[PDB]
Amino acid sequence: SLLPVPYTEAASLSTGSTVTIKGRPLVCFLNEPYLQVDFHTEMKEESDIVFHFQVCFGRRVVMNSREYGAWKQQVESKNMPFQDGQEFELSISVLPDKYQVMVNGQSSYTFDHRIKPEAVKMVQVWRDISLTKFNVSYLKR
Ligand SMILES: CCN1C(=O)C=CC1=O
Ligand SMILES: CCN1C(=O)C=CC1=O
Repeated sequence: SLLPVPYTEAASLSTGSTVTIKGRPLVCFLNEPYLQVDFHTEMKEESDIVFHFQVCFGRRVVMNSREYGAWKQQVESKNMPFQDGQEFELSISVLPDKYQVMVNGQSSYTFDHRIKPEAVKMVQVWRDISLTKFNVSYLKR
């Protein structure tokens, strides 16, 4: 809807930062839509990825990093709090030791830092969703 997808926004993250995304799947879970959020080290899409979050709605969630052009060890979770045909609010918080991902207010996934959050310069949100809101909190030093 409101925001274009793929959506790209230059960003800076540090401990205490929060990335909030509000959106909705474009098709029924039965047709398996995806959602992907990538934290890049450069403004270019072929750059390394500090945190890659991919949701196969109704199936699994996969998380990884791409360092020096190579994907590393994948982490998969079968935890699936997303609701079929519903709007969702995804919140990603930067803790000192890891990212904590909340879905509609409930802790659902965590991912220990492999590269310092300070290396992030861009965030891209894409795949089968409409995006109504995207916000990065620049509250802390
Ligand atoms: C929850 C029922 N539903 C779907 O499965 C896709 C759109 C919708 O409203
Ligand atoms: C290499 C494995 N992988 C992909 O191909 C996309 C995300 C991921 O972890």
